[PDB]
Amino acid sequence: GPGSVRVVRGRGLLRAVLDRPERRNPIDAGLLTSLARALDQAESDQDCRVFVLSSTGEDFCAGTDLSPLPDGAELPYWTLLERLTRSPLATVAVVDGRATAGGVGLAAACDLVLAGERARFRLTEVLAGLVPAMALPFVARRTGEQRAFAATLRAEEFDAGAAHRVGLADLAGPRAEDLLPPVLAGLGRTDRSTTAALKEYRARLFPRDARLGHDASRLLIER
Amino acid sequence: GPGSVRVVRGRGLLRAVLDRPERRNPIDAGLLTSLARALDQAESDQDCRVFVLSSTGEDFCAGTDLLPDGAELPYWTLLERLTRSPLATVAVVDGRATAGGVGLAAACDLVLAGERARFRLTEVLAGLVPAMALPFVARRTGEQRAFAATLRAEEFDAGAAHRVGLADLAGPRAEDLLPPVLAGLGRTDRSTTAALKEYRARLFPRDARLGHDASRLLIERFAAPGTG
Amino acid sequence: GPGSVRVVRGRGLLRAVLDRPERRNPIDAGLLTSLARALDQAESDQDCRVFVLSSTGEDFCAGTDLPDGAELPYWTLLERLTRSPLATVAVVDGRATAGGVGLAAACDLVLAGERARFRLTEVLAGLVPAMALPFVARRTGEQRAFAATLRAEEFDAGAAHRVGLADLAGPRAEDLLPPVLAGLGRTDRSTTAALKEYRARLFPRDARLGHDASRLLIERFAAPGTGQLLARL
Ligand SMILES: [Cl-]
Ligand SMILES: [Cl-]
Ligand SMILES: [Cl-]
Repeated sequence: GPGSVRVVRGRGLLRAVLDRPERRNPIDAGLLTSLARALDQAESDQDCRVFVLSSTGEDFCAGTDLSPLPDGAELPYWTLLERLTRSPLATVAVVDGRATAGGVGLAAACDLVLAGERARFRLTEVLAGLVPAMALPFVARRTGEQRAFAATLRAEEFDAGAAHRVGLADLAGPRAEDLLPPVLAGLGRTDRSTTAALKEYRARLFPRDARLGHDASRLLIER
Repeated sequence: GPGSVRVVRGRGLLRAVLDRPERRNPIDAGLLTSLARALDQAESDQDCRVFVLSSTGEDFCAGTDLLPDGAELPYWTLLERLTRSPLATVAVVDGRATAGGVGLAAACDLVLAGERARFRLTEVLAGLVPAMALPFVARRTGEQRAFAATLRAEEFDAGAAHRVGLADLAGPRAEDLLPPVLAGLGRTDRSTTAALKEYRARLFPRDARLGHDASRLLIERFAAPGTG
Repeated sequence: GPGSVRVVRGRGLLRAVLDRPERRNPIDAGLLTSLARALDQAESDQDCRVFVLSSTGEDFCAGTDLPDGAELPYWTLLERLTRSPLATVAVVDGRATAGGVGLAAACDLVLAGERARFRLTEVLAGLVPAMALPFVARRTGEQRAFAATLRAEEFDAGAAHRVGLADLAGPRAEDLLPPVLAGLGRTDRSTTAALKEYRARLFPRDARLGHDASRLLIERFAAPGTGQLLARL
């Protein structure tokens, strides 16, 4: 039926829209492949400055679609989250629905998270006997270690205001999509060279160790 | 009475109660040994999932009434155990936590704070650096608020503690916040909680020399002339 | 002509006043040298316990108008404000722009009055504020420091207090100082210096960061795009 992701080109921007609302926009190999290709297309256009991740229906992203790992290897979900943090593009998540489990990590790995009245964020992994090890670093770099780990242990649900007050969302309002035009106007005041250097410097100051992607991937598989 | 800790066994849980309300529940070698033994008892029971630290009277814990290379003081070893235990560790704070009493709560996975909860590091007023407690406070509040609160001997009520991350939950009474927290913890298991706490240590580690360095800094400032 | 810094001595304290209000208190080689000399003077006096950085007019500090391992003077000064045995206190009752934000953020305590504004404007000129960012992020956390940089976000006193950029906020930063000094009088220079040393033990900056941060600012000023964005401003 419909492809996992619909791509829309704009002025200096590429939008990837999660486009399976009837399945609650879950993460399958197809979604991860399509989002990577979309970021590749955006990065391959030297005039592109911004990558916008948005969605459809009641669910922004519901996490793994349930319908051995070599020493040193990492799973594709980890790789995609690291790319959203390391892209020369400004990455912007427009959250106007429920982000559940791996869907939280997907939003959190973006440079800016915009949350509307329908936004909800909840890591449900401990209820399935899992540690959300791949998502956690991307949440903890926003919320700090205590709120990320306590929210995991409690499967805490954040609405838009709660997400904004803990740093999981950068901006909050009635509708995330209506927050986007002023964000794009502001990003148009800088350039891709500058945004790239800024995100590379964030990795210099707040690095993730070389073994973490493997260790996080292995912990998710081991359980 | 003289017994620093009373142990209450429960359904999938062990409670350690600081049980010297008239002495204001001070930290002495006896309290630290009794808490370590209670955590040993809880961990040895394979059906135990939760360790609850609670107290009595106006004071949750008033702290202490005022080294070989590589060695760590028992206070350091106990706080590190509360962060690394396979049990979910829960502090129920319905009174004043002062000096080392702050670190004892802060080292727990979840801090519940009631209307009478207060948190204050008073060490700089005695010429001390609270070096052993600070890593467990900063892992909750972040570095700036931990260090600024230490320099200013800042007092936090339950609301202020909740806003800065020192408390995870706040309400009229910390003990009344416990039943829903335990119901929530029942949806996971000890295997998962242990793995989550081990991953927190993987992602946000304390280096292997820190317990010794922190222990030394407290001992060396008891000795400083300005301190007495 | 005009001295960038006016020094005022008090009991237990030395106050460095940025004293060029009609120039908006800009960062130049002279300001950085003068502040380093003031800090030397303050540290040399064994009865000095507090170094107070305060300013004049509408701007606290408007900001600015490599051999291997070398650090720029701005980096050296910010690091000194974090390593000084003195309690370092920024009194912000005006606009802190660009490098001005890092100068406040490197103090142990930031006091913000109603007129305080903090804004990293560097990305609008094609720059990364690499030397100030570690001193901002050690207060706000990485996400708010980097997002505020990407958006050139302006913080008022309330916003700065909520995110940890300011430790204290009130009507006037200058009037939050006497209660802060009364509190600091309950401890001593020995204890303050040991606490700041322990912050460096718990939350260190690696040995190459100052050089890497200094180099990134020099690289960005040389980017072809930088002159065109300055032209835009
Ligand atoms: Cl995960
Ligand atoms: Cl201590
Ligand atoms: Cl800078």
